[PDB]
Order: sequence, then C-alpha cells, then structure tokens
Amino acid sequence: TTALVCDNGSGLVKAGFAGDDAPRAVFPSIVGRPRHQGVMVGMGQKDSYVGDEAQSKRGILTLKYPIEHGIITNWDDMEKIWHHTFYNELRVAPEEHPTLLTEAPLNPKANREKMTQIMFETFNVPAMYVAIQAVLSLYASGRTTGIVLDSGDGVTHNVPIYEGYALPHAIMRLDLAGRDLTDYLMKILTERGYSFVTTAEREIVRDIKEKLCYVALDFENEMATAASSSSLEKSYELPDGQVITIGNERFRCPETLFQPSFIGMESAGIHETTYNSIMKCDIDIRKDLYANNVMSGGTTMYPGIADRMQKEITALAPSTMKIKIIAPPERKYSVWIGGSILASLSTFQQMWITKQEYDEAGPSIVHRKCF
Amino acid sequence: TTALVCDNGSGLVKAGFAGDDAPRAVFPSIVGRPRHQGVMVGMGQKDSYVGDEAQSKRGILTLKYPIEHGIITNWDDMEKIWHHTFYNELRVAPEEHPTLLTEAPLNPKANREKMTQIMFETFNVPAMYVAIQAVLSLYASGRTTGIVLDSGDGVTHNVPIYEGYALPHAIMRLDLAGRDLTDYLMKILTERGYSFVTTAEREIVRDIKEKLCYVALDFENEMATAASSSSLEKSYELPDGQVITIGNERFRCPETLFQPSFIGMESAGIHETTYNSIMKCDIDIRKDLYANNVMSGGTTMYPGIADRMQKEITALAPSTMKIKIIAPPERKYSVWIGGSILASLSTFQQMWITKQEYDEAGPSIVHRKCF
Amino acid sequence: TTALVCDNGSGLVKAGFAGDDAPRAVFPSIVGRPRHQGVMVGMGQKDSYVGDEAQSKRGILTLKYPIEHGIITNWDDMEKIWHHTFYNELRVAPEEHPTLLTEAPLNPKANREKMTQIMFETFNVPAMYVAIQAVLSLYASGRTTGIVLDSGDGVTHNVPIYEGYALPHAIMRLDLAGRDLTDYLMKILTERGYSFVTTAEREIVRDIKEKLCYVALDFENEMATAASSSSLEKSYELPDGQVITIGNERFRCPETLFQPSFIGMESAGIHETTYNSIMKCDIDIRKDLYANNVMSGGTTMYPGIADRMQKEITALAPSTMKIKIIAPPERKYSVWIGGSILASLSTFQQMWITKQEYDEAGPSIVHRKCF
Amino acid sequence: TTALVCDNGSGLVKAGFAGDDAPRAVFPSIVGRPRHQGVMVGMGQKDSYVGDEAQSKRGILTLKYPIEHGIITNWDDMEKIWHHTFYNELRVAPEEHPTLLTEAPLNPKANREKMTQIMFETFNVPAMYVAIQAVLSLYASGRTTGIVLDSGDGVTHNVPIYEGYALPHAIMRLDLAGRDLTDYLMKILTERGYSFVTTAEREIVRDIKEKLCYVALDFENEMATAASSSSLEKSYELPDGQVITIGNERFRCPETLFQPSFIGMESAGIHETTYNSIMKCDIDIRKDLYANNVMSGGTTMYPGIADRMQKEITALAPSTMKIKIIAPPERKYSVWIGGSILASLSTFQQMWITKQEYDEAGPSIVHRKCF
Amino acid sequence: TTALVCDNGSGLVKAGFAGDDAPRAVFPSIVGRPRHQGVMVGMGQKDSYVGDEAQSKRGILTLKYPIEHGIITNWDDMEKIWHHTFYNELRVAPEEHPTLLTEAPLNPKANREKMTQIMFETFNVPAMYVAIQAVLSLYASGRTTGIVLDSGDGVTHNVPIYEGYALPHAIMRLDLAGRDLTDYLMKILTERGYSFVTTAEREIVRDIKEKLCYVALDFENEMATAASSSSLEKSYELPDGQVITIGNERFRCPETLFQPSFIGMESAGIHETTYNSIMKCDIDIRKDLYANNVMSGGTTMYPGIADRMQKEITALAPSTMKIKIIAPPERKYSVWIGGSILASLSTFQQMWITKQEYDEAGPSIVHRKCF
Ligand SMILES: Nc1ncnc2c1ncn2[C@@H]1O[C@H](COP(=O)(O)OP(=O)(O)O)[C@@H](O)[C@H]1O
Ligand SMILES: Nc1ncnc2c1ncn2[C@@H]1O[C@H](COP(=O)(O)OP(=O)(O)O)[C@@H](O)[C@H]1O
Ligand SMILES: Nc1ncnc2c1ncn2[C@@H]1O[C@H](COP(=O)(O)OP(=O)(O)O)[C@@H](O)[C@H]1O
Ligand SMILES: Nc1ncnc2c1ncn2[C@@H]1O[C@H](COP(=O)(O)OP(=O)(O)O)[C@@H](O)[C@H]1O
Ligand SMILES: Nc1ncnc2c1ncn2[C@@H]1O[C@H](COP(=O)(O)OP(=O)(O)O)[C@@H](O)[C@H]1O
Ligand SMILES: [Mg+2]
Ligand SMILES: [Mg+2]
Ligand SMILES: [Mg+2]
Ligand SMILES: [Mg+2]
Ligand SMILES: [Mg+2]
Repeated sequence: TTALVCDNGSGLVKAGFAGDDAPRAVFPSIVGRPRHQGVMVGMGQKDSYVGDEAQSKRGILTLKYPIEHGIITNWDDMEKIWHHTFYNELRVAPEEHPTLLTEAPLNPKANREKMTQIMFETFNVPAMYVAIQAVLSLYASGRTTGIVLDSGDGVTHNVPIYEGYALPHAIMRLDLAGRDLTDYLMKILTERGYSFVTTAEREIVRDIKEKLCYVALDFENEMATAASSSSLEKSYELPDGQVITIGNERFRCPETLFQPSFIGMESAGIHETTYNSIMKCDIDIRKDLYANNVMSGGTTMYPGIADRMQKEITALAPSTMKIKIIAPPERKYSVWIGGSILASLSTFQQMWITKQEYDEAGPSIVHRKCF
Repeated sequence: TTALVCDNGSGLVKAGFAGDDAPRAVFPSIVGRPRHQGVMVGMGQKDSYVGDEAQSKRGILTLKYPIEHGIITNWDDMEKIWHHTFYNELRVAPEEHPTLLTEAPLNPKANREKMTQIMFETFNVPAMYVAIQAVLSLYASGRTTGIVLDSGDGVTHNVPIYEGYALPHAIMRLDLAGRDLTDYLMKILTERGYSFVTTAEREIVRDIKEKLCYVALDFENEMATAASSSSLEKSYELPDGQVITIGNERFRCPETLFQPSFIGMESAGIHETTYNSIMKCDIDIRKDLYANNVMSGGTTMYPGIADRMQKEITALAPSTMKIKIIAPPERKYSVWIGGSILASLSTFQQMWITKQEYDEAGPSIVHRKCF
Repeated sequence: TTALVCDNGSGLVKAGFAGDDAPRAVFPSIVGRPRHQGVMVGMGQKDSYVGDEAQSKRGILTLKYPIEHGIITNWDDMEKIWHHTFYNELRVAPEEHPTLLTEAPLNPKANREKMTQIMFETFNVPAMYVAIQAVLSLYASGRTTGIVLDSGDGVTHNVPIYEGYALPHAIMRLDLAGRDLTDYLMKILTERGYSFVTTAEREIVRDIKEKLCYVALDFENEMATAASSSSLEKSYELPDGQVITIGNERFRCPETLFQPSFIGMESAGIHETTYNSIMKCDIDIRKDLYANNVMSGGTTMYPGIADRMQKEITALAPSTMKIKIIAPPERKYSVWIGGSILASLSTFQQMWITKQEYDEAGPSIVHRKCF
Repeated sequence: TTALVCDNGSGLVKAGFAGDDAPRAVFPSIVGRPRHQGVMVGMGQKDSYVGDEAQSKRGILTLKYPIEHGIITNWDDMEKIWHHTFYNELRVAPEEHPTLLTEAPLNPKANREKMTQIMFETFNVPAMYVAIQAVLSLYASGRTTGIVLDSGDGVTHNVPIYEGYALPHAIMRLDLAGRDLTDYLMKILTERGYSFVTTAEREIVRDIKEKLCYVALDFENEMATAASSSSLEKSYELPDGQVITIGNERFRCPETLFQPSFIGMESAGIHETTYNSIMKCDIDIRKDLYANNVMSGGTTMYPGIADRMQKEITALAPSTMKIKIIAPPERKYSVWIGGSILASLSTFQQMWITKQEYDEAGPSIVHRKCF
Repeated sequence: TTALVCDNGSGLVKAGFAGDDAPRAVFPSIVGRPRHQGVMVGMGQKDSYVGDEAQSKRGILTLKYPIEHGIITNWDDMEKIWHHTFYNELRVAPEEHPTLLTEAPLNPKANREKMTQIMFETFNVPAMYVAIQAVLSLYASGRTTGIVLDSGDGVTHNVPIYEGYALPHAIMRLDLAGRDLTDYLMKILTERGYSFVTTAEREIVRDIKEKLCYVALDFENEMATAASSSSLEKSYELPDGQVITIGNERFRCPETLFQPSFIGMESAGIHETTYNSIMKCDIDIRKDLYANNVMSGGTTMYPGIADRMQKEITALAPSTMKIKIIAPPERKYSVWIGGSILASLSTFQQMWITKQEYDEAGPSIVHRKCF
C-alpha cells in the first residue's frame, strides 16, 4: 500500500502520499480552544478546533502551537493534530500505511521516543521512519553534494553533505526562525501606533510579514532611502477594514536573520553560520560546498534573500571561489518532496522500522536505525 | 406538559405557550388604584385593577408601573400582575407548567433572587429558567452571530454574540427607552399649549408617540423643512373630542435616542453605543458584527430608524465594510419568539432549575445555572 | 537655573523642581467643559476647567482625559494641562528652565515627536529630555540591578535592568491599569443596584477603589469567607448622603490585575508577565532579578499586593531561589523622585537636548539621544 | 435712558425702573366691566376699569383676569393693563425706555411671540427682553447656586441652578397656586354657612386668606387641637359689617400646597416636587441644592411654610445632609429686584433684542436670544 | 629584585614570584565587553572587563579568549590581560622585575616575536625568557628523565627528555584539549533538552565538566551500566535555580581524549600519541620513558585518567616492561612551579635576554637563546 509522508513543522503540517509531486494537505499546526461564554444550546459546539477550522474561528479562540523550536511541548494537542491529518484531511486508515516523519537535527531523544511510541501504540502503523529534513531537501534538489540551510518556524539549521556522506560535527542549529520574526514585527508595529497583543492578531502580523516584507541588499542605504522619501511605504487592510501603512519595517523584520542582536541574541547571522559550517569541514570539499548552497523552508521565501546571501558569502569567502545559491521556486515544500522521493525508492524498503522490531527492541531502535 | 414563556418588560407583559408563533396574552404592566370617593354601594367595586381593566377605567385610577428601568420596585403589584397573567389571561395552573422568564443584562442579583423565590414558593412551578433577552432575539432571527440592540420601555442594551459565544465585556446598557421618550414628548407638548400632567394622559401621549412619531434621516434638514412649510404637521383626536396638531415634535421625540443631551444625559447615542460595543470586541469578528445588526423591541418600531442607523454606522465604520441592519416586521415580539424556540428544544430540557435543586441549594443556584 | 521634573501620567500630573524630595504640584490630568445651559451673565464663566477646578465643579462638567493608555490623544487639552502646570501651579517661566519628561516604553514615535515640538515651539525651553519611567523608579530605589514593574492609570510595564544595562527584548507592556479597574468596579457595582454611568461618578468609583479595595492572598478562600459571613463588608458615604455597602467587590476589582479574563483580555497576569520577563533574560542575572523586584506606581498601592506577588512568583520560581518584593511607602511618586535625582547629577548635564541641536537636526534627534 | 422692569404675574403687576430697590407700581391685574344699568347721564362713566379703580368699584363690576395659569388668555385686556402701567402708573413714554419682562417656564411660544409683537408694534420700545423668574429670584438672593421655588397666583415652579448653569430637565411646573387656594377657601367657607359666589367676593376671600391663613407644622395634631378647643378660631369683619369666624380652615386652605388631592389633583406636594427636582440632577451638586432652597412669590408668605418645608425635606433627604430654607422678608417682590439687578449690569447691555433685529428676523428671535 | 613567573595558558593565567610554592594570581584569560544598552549615566561604567570582573558580570558581556590553541589571536586583549596581571593582580612595576614566560611547542615564530616586542617596548623589563612548559613540568617533578604530557585548554603535547637532553623529533602536538571537551559537552547536553548557546553559559558547561565528569576505565562496560540502571546519574544546580541531571555524558565527554573521532578528528588518542612518541626515540632510553610518564595540566585532573592511561599503555607496551604514571595532586600548577624553580637557580642567571642584547640583535635573538 502507498506510504505516507508527513512533514510536521513548528508552524505548518504538510501531509500526503509517496510518489506525488505536491503535498495533499497543508494546514497550520494550531489547536484552538474557546475563551468566552457560550450562550446558545447545542448547535454542534466543540471544545477544540484543529487546523483551518481554528483559523477561521480565531476571534473567539485561544490558539496554541504544540511544537515550539522544533520540540513538541504538548502531546495531547499533537495527537489531535495527527488524528486530524490522518482521519479528516488525508482520509486514510493509519493501520495499513507506513508513515515517514521529519525531525530537526540536534533534538532530544524523548521527542523521537514518544513520536515512535504514539505512532506505534495509538495510530499503529505497519512501519515508520524518522528522517533529517536537510537530507530530504538535498533529495528534492536532485544533487548529492551541498550544504543545506533549512529555516522554518522554529529551527534554522545548516547541514553539509558531500557525496552522500554527512559531517555531523559541522551541523549548526540556531533557534531563530519565522515565529521570532513575527514577534519582532509585533514589537516594532507598536512604533507606529498599531497594537497586536493577542494570539489571533499574531496571525494577522504573520500575514503582513508574508505579503509585505523583503530582505534588503544593503541595509544602511535602504534605511537612508526610507528616511529620505516615502517610496518604500506599503498599505495593508485589516480584517475590520482599517488600513495600516509600514515603511522601514518591511526590511527591518527579516534583518534579524542576519543580525540576531535586534532581538538580544548573541549568535551570528545565517551567512556567518553557513560560512563557519563550511570551514569546519574538510578543505578539499569546501569548493563543492561553495557552489551548492541549497536554501529550503518558508523563511527563505523573502524576495531579497538569495542575492544578499550571495553578497555576504562572497564577502566572507576568498575571491577565487564561485558562490552559487540554489533557491528553487518550490523550496517551501522541498522537505516533503524529498520525503516522497525517498519513500518511493526500492532501496529504502529495507530501512523501515516495523512493528515486530519495535516489539522486540522497545522504543529505542529508532536511534540505531535512523540518523 | 407545555412550558410557559413569559416576557416581563417594563411596559408590556407578553405571556404564552412554548411552540407557538405569537404570544397569547399581551397586556400593559400597570396596576390601577382608585383615587376618588365611591358613593354607590356594592356593584362589585375592586380595590385594584390590573391590565386592560385598569386601562379602560383609567380616568378614575392612579396607574403604577411595578417595573422601572428593568428593575422591579413593587413586589406586591408584580405578584398581582403574575397572578393576572397566570389565572385570568393564560387560564392555567402554574403547578404543572415550567416557566421561562426574561431579564435585562447588568441587573442586580436581588431581582432574580426574589423572582425565583416568588415563582417557587407562591406560584410554585416544577421548573423555571431566566434568560437574556438578546440571546432570545438572536434565536428568533434564525442566525448565530450578530450584535443585538434591544430597546423597550426601560432598558436599551447592546449584546454581541459570535458563533454562539457571548462577549460580556462589550455588553452595554443605557437607561434611555420609550418611557423617557414619552416623558420628553409630555414636556415638549406644553410648548404648543397642551397640558398632560397626570398618569392617565401619559397613556394618551404614549398613543400619540406610537401613531405619529418617526425618526428623521437628517435632523437639521427636517427642522428646516418644518420651519419652512406646514407639510409635516399631523392631527390627533383626544378622547374628549379635542383635536391637537403637532409639527417638528414628531421627529424631536425619538431624536433623544440619538442625542441623549435633549434630556440632560451625558451618554452617547445608540449608534455610538453600538459602534463602541463592536470595537470593544475582537477584531476578526467585527466584520461579522457589521453585517448582522439585529434590532428588537417596541422602541425600534419607528419608521425611520433602520436607515438612520445604517447611515450613522456607515459614517462611523470604515468605507470598505458592509453595514446591514436587520429589522424584521415582527421584532416587537422577537424575545417571546426566541423564548418559545428555546423552550421547545430537546437540548434545553437539561438546563431547567427544578424544585429539588432549589430546595437543595437555596435561591442562589440561579446565578450558577443561568447567565 | 533649576531644572523642572514633570511626570505626565495617564491620570495624574506630578510636577516640581529638581533636587527636591516631593513633587510640588500633584493634580489630576482632566479637562472639564460645561454641558448645561448658562443663565447668569458674566461672573467669570470659563469655557474650560483644568485640574482641581474641574474636579470641584464636576457636577456640571464633562471630563476628558487627554492621555489614554500612555498615548496623548488630544493635543489642545494636553497643551492646556502643560500651560496650567507651568503658569498656574509651578508659577515659573518655561523659557529659563530645562524640563525633564517621562514616557512609557513601546510607545509610538509621534507622541515623543509632538512632545518635543510643543516643548520647543510653544513653551520654548533651553533644554529638554525624555526618560523611561522604570529607569527613574530604579534611580529612586537607590540600587542598580532589578526588574521594575510600573503600573499607573493606563500602562503596566516590566523592565529589567542589570548593572546599569537594560534588556529591551524582555521589556513587556500590558494595557491593564487603574482605569480598567475603575471601569470593572463601575460594571460590578451595578450588581448590587448602584448605577454609575457618567464621568463625574467615575471619580466617585475611583475614590471607592482607592479607599476600600484590597488584594486577596487567596482568592477562593476570600470568596468563601465573603459568602459565609458579612465580615468583609464595608460602607461608603456618597456626596449626596447616600450610604452604599460592598462585599466581595473589594477584592474582585484588583483581581483583574492577576486574572485579566475578568474583563475579556487574553493576556496573562502581572505575576506571569514578571516571571516571563525574568526568564527571557540571561540566566546568570536571573538570581539578581529574583531578589530585586521593585514595584512602583499608584496601582501597586493596594494593601495586599506585595505578599500576593511574592506568593505567585515563589510558586513559579524554583524553590532554591530568594524572592523579595521591594514596595517602599513612597512608591506612588518614585518616578518623580528618580527624575529629580537624575536631573541633579553632574554627569547628566551633557545629555540634554538643547534648542540649537533641535534647530540643526529637526524634531528627530529625540530618538538618537534618548532611549 | 433708564430701563423698565415689569413683572406681569397672574394676579399682580409690579412695574418700575431699573436700579431701584422696590417696585414703583404694584397693582392687581384685573379688568372690570359694568354689569348693571346706568341711569345717570354723563359724569365720566367709563366702559372699563383697570387696576385699583376696578377694585374700588368692584360692587358693580365683573372682574376678569387676563392671565390664567401664567398664560395670557385675553389680549385686549392685557393691552389695557400694559397701557395703564405705562401711561397712568409709571407715567413714562415707552418709545424711549427698554423693557424687561418676566415669564414662567414650560410656557407656549405664542405667549412670548405675541408679547414681543405687542411690545414692538403697539408700545414700540427700543429694546426688550424676556427672562425666567427663577433666575431673577436667584439674582435677588445674591447667590449663584440654589434651587428656586417660585409660587404665585397661577404657576408654582422649581428650577435648579448650579454655578450659573441651569438644568432644564429638572425644571418642574405645577398649576397649583394662590388662586386655587382662594377657590378652595371659597368652597370650604360654605361649610360654616358663608356664601361667596361672585367675582367681587372672591377678593374678600383672598383678603381673608392673606390675613388669617397659616401653614401647620403637623396637620393631624392641629386638626385635633381645633376639634378639642376653640383656641385657633379667628374673626374677620366683612365690608357690610358682618363678622365671620373660622377655625380649622386657616390651615386647611394652604395644606393643598402639600396635599393637592384636596382639590382632586393627582400631583404630589411642593416638598416632593422639590425633592424630585433635586434627585433628577447630578449627584455632586445635590448637596449644594440642599442648603440653598430659595423661596419666592406671594404664595410662600404664610407664616408656617419654611419650617414645614424644612421638616418634610429633612424627612425625605438622608440624615447626613444640611437642609436650609432661604425665606427673606422681601421675597414677595424678589423677581422684580432680580430684574432690576440684571437690567443695571454692564454685561447685560449686549443681550437686548433691539428693533432692527426684530425687523430683520421677525418675531422669532426671542427663542434664540432668550432662554 | 625578584623575578616574575607568568604562565599564560589558553584558558587560565597563573602569575607570581620566583621562589614561591604556589602562584599568587590565578585568573581566567577572558576579556568581556558589553552587548546591551546602557541606560544609567555615570556610575563607573567601563568599556571592557578583564579576569574575575568579567566572569562575575558575564550575564551582560560577550567574553573573548585572546589565545586560541596556544596562539595569541588578539593582541590588544592580550596586552589588557598582561596589564591586569602586572598592575592590578601582582601589583608590581614591570620595569624592575625580569619576567619568565611559557609557550607551547611547535608554535610559530611571530607569537614569540611579538611577545618579546611587547614585553620590551610596552611593559619594558630588564630581562625576559621564554621556556617550554614540558621542561618546567619535569622541573617541578624533581626528576631528570621522563616523557611529559601537558594538556591544558588549547594544546595537548608530548615531549620526551632523557638525562636533560630533549628529543625534538619525537615531540608531538595535538589540538585537542579542555575547550574542545567543553564544546563537545555543550553539543551533547542538547541531547537531554538543555540548550547552552552563548559564551556566558559556556562557563557553566565548563563548571559542570570540572565538577561532574570522570574518565571511565572500560568505556563499553560503563555505557552498559548507564543503560541498565540510573546509578551514574548526577544532578547539578543552575545559577537560576534549575536542576539538571546527566548520565553517560559524565564519561562520554573526556572519552574524546582517547577517541578524537567523537568530534570528527582523524588523529589517534593521547595514549597512542604517548606510545608513538616513546617508540620514535632511541631504544635504550625507552625503558626509562616507560616508568616516568609525567602528567601535567588541568585537563589531566579527571579522577579516572591515570589508571586508564596505565591500562592502555600496558596494552600497547610489551609485557616485560614497568609502566608507571606520575600524577601528583599539584599537577594543575606544575608549569608555574617549574618556572619558579628554574628562575631561582644560580646557573640560570646567565641565560636571560636583557634589554641591551634586544637592542643590539633586534627581536630575533629569542630563537637563538631559547629553545
Ligand atoms: N512568502 C513568505 N514570505 C515570508 N515568510 C513566509 C512566506 N511563506 C511562509 N513564510 C513563513 O514560513 C514559516 C513556516 O514555513 P515552513 O518551513 O514551510 O513551515 P514549518 O516551519 O512549519 O515547517 C511561517 O512561520 C511563515 O511565517
Ligand atoms: N409603533 C410604535 N412606535 C413607537 N413606539 C412604540 C410602538 N409600539 C410600541 N412602542 C413603544 O415600545 C415600548 C414597549 O415595547 P416592548 O419592548 O414591546 O415592551 P417592554 O418594553 O415592556 O418589553 C412602549 O413604551 C411603547 O411606547
Ligand atoms: N491608595 C490607592 N489604592 C489603589 N489605587 C490607587 C491608590 N492611589 C492611587 N491609585 C490609582 O493609581 C492611579 C494613578 O497612579 P499614578 O501612577 O500615581 O498616576 P499616573 O498613572 O497618572 O502616573 C489612579 O488611577 C488611581 O486609581
Ligand atoms: N401675606 C400673604 N399670605 C398669603 N398669601 C398671599 C399673601 N400676600 C399675597 N398672597 C398671595 O400671593 C398671590 C400673588 O403673589 P405674587 O407672586 O406676588 O403675584 P403674581 O402671582 O401676580 O406674580 C396672590 O394670589 C395672593 O393670594
Ligand atoms: N577538576 C577538573 N576537572 C576537569 N577539568 C579541569 C579541572 N580543572 C580544570 N580543568 C580544565 O583545565 C583547563 C585549563 O587547565 P590549565 O592547563 O591549568 O590552564 P591553561 O590551559 O590555561 O594553562 C580548563 O579548560 C578546565 O576546563
Ligand atoms: Mg520545516
Ligand atoms: Mg423587552
Ligand atoms: Mg506613572
Ligand atoms: Mg410671580
Ligand atoms: Mg598550560
């Protein structure tokens, strides 16, 4: 029977079947619960809402993310999300479908242990596997060597792979992603008089960030241009009909990716993280890591980030080297595409973790069979 | 046995059976007592008259309203009204009928406490329930979301409800209703030489207000038209055969709904009250509160008030929003219709307050079982 | 010449001279305008009243606050307040006195821009400066490290400072303060039959809140004690001689500081806000933030709030940590005391913004010279 | 030239010059016409008699009052009264004197319209003004705040004024005054066998009421004292030499001021009218309305009415309030004294309605320039 | 005058006087700079902090090590460290004290060239000398023959010396020391959910490594024991009061000394490095190198490393040989003790490099006078 590929990110869930080109079900990973007083009896009122139903009714709901910084904090809500993506969205029975799941590098065991235990004793599958998202992003690119930067909603990580061999000592993880940018835009939108304090308007600020923000090639020149004339200002329409206008905040929000000290973090930018991941490898592969910078995730979808990354890496690298950033138009779903490519391979069918080996070894085989 | 739905307003009492379309008994909530000297012996003279009997004999009676601004001030007269509406009008025994009663928001406890105590120890019912009139007005409209303005004889209140969930912090109450408009018309009818000073002629002024008054779309243009030509003047016939004529007072009387400073009140108009109730809610529901303005009560029955409300709310709201005022022709009795819909539901039968729970918990369960 | 320190809160104005211990002029920030019809000619009738004159004549006035939630909404009224506090209360000429002003964190630019423009082109000063109120509250405490919670009439904010260095990413702002508590007490005083609907009786409800309210150590035990016996009931005398009595409402009103869901807000309490501000900082300073909780403002003057805050923070913090709440008896004016300490320092005289730099740079230097 | 102050009451006319302490001409407002057959030729027989000439010849005249309940019913007789008070009593030419006139509150327009038209086209004045009698009664008292009860021959009205600002929604008008008391004494004087049926003996009954009537402090104790012993009986001498004796009727006649049901009226007493006028105002001014009860008019000249009013208002008001009734010895003419004070003010000279503005605006400016 | 002995390691600085038993000043070699925004004026704020002052204030500082892998990378910070250890800690004038300094083998010239230039033109000394740390570690042991392994914070080196004659072709240098172990513990502490990402918490991880880590005698048996029962788990208290618990990571961290492939290095362990250094010497001295294995440095202070080293060397050496590891309790400071012994010898006073020879030969005599 067809295998299931489910990418469980911190903000979005992308589930579908192996062998397909696009994920069938893409929905936000939120659980909404009522916060006001119900006065009308009956009419099918539910105590919880999952996915697009929580987003459509978000004016009377408190929204919670079960995953924070790539780590599942609430397990009942995560089970609700998995039940919704198995029975309501994909409309399949999980007892007859192997499931491929994704996970961020440098994570604790207990996330993967409880993931395997929930997938084998609650939504009991014939087989399961946990894969690294950067290896799938390199699978979707069609190449073998390269350094992958995957930035999503909680985790931004750099993983270099040369000729199918990964270097785990150069894998870097940074807890700066799109939710931090949404919080920073929430903070700096009060600088013009716009107040967004609750969880429902966090989605509005996230929509503003998705539609109107961009990465500047030169930061100081863009701030000088924004201070000189009002040519970079853009208008947005609120759901209640109000119109807001933003200026430099279109490029100050993603600049925290390159300058984390805007939100008080001591770490370096993503360009310096990529460069330090390259020079922590062997020297004879660094050239092949310079021409194969693969970018994946929804956070890498700003329309100025590839040229800016090429500029900073060329400023850091020696001048005799070719820097080439790979930014495909479908890099928002490249982890799922790589998972669908990997699950359809004939050489992958011996690497599943079946139910018999789970019963024989306990929930600890997942660290000796996966990476 | 069939449940009883009784709407006890400040000016009118509407009682009937659950499952019906119209209330069976609609009569004014007045108690009349003689004020002159009786000279003929016997002939069935009573010390008090309740309802239409007090209205027909009002020339020799002092009329008192037991409810003022939604609060019951006289309890013996209110017991007389309840006895009249149980034994004389509805012609039922209250020991075998559950009773549903209505109440205004932001009221004291002691009204509801003594209401439950009188209904359980004097007209002892198998069950009773107290409901919010705006929820019943939304029940009669057939919809789930909307902001309800209910204006009657004592209380004008705004309650917003989104998807069956009410927002109690945006509930607004204003003590300006039809009795204040009757008093203002009583005051400004002396400006043409007509003197109405007693309680019997207050009913005549109320009849003049019901038949001849209307809400102007533009106030200053209508005053200019009334000062220019005598085309807005209307004639009324008094019970003694006198004929009076009124001009601008047809639209100056309900203008106190939009300008309370005519009677010396510092509060804003009903349109500003509705707009401030909408913007005190969550933003993502405000659009659904803009297209579902539900109007209920006898005070909203002037033939100019819906267009005027749409004009003022569209002037207050942003221009990209759709304002739609819901004014059904049967909105004078919509609270009773919603009560009859609610009492006939199969999911409501577990929300009654029976006599056993009243004996177990005392007369204080009515604040933990009702809203 | 002596510098002027003026704290412009949302409800109160505290103005005086630098180097003093107490503010010279403390008066409410209200502008009153007549709403009735004047019938006596002459006798010095004014079109507006500012300060204590508006409070003494409040029975015939509509009172407006120029500042709402720390943001100046009306600028002519704010200019009237500044003219009253410069020429009538302090009795000084502003052309020969530098002025120090206070402002809430996370505010828009345009408040500070128009503040500098009004202070330099209408009440033209030799120099001016805008300071953060939490830094002044830490100045008045005499210490260097600590986390300051300042709660006034519009803004409740948490700012942590370690060894003179502030952490702006942990600064939290919540729009729940004493005016919201006054409105909630206005709402729940109708539950006993007391109606306060106008702006003049809002001051009466504020006086009731100032004299009779207190913070409960345990909320459920206090509600059980109030429901059991009438030992917590207190009586208050209205200006017209009426006597009211309140029970649980003495501690239900400030409980909105710890449970904002009483007024429909999704935010957490002030204790959780302080704890989340502490854990958003660096770890090695958190111990010094646990023993130096500094409380300032008039909203922190309830006689139960320090012990309750210590209890909730000790419940949130690990058990090996020392929690100490700093609540001095003069914390109602600690912002002014810190401003007077800062303006008298010899190292502060190079940080003024003079008129020449204002003319050279325009009204935009105030964001590069102040914080 | 000196302005004219003319108080046109329902029973008396008080005319004089501005700046004086007492009115120059005080005469009854009656027009007498012959009713018998004249038999002697010539000797200067007139078809009408106005003022004291009609009172001295009242045995052969029918006397008519042109003003009934503060409203002018006969305009030719009112023009005769104005001609008599301009040319015969004051002995002035009205073409060179501005005239100040008084009027009761809650009156029709057409009284004031025809008053202005007659004063500008028949007794054509350079300027004219119409003022409220209660504002003049507060002017004569020398104070600014207070609630004025003015009771004369047709109208008893309560007007509260705080700090020069009047509250028109608390202005109360009652059509019970000295002519109703004269009619009630005329009715109850037949209970001892004395018949007064014509208009000439109405003046005799009015004289009996002025000389012999008084207000009882306790009504039931005084009726018990009158029924026990004949110590309250007083004797009066008729113009034909007959001697009458009255007992309880000395205090039963003004008791209709406190109990209108003696003459079949449903309204409350003057004390309840004053108390309801006080509590219909703002709360913060009610204390200043409790210590400044100003009494004016000839009906308030009974020698028991101030103590009785203090007793009933103290019984109605809460016990922590100071009730003080202001009853000056010259309160019979206080409206004229206040008019003379107002017409002599230098700030009043811009509030006259001149002949040019009357020609420009028609006879309708008097409602936009006066109150 | 007394000579100064200053051991400048990669992590610690140990300075003192010749002829003493213990170093007077031991402090970390860190320079801290502020990273947040200063808001309080004056109060002695410094732009840099050196030594224990940077460690005590590390929550608001970025900490930098001037020496990396035994090579000085930042020279201004190294001059700051030398100024702090000359003027603030030792409290001496460097113009009257000769200074003895230490250096790692197989280092570049330019470190020693700039060291001599800074010591002669900035902190100008009468004389200076640079010595090999292993020769000083053999001086402190009191013996003449032996092979010294010195492992500190950046450099782990093996130097064999027989009868006072060193063999430079058998000197081995490996860039694996305590900072690499701290980084590996930082990496593997995320495996249990503990995140340490900044430079301040690197000191916390270093403290955890110093207090809780140990070297296992048999690695696989210890991993089996840790996987079987929780008897090797230890708890540590964070500065913010949090309690962490570690299991196998107590012995996985120093196992990188024996298995460098844990951090991706191709080199052999320290036991194989020592054995290959022994067999690269002459055969007739190897016996004297087998019984005189001298261990020095802070990295050799784990409480399992001597027995493990004896086990691995006895497994590598032939069975007829006596293996004896010399691990004195004061081997953390043995380089300074040997420097103090060498600087107090009467035969060493002719081997100083004075200022005259520095002026005559330039800064290149230090490679022909030292080793
Ligand atoms: N067009 C866009 N521009 C900027 N950011 C985007 C865009 N689309 C999505 N994002 C951001 O990407 C984040 C999630 O991306 P993705 O990696 O696909 O999901 P997840 O992180 O759940 O795996 C969201 O937080 C969103 O803010
Ligand atoms: N056609 C009408 N036009 C204007 N006002 C009306 C009309 N019909 C009724 N009213 C007013 O509505 C008030 C009562 O309305 P309703 O809400 O039905 O009763 P209650 O207030 O007792 O619940 C009365 O005071 C009356 O003046
Ligand atoms: N004793 C008190 N108890 C409770 N609240 C108080 C007390 N005194 C003042 N307040 C509240 O403090 C608020 C203003 O405090 P403060 O911060 O000094 O002024 P501002 O907010 O204008 O800076 C007022 O709204 C008032 O309700
Ligand atoms: N001493 C008195 N005692 C009682 N009533 C009096 C007395 N003097 C005058 N009145 C009454 O006052 C009435 C008129 O008073 P006043 O207000 O001065 O005149 P007007 O009503 O015409 O303005 C008369 O009807 C008269 O009966
Ligand atoms: N008790 C201990 N256990 C394990 N490691 C230690 C201990 N004490 C110190 N260290 C390590 O030794 C290193 C420095 O040792 P040392 O050689 O004395 O200083 P330097 O390397 O600066 O010359 C530090 O990185 C520290 O982690
Ligand atoms: Mg992802
Ligand atoms: Mg109703
Ligand atoms: Mg303040
Ligand atoms: Mg009068
Ligand atoms: Mg060393």
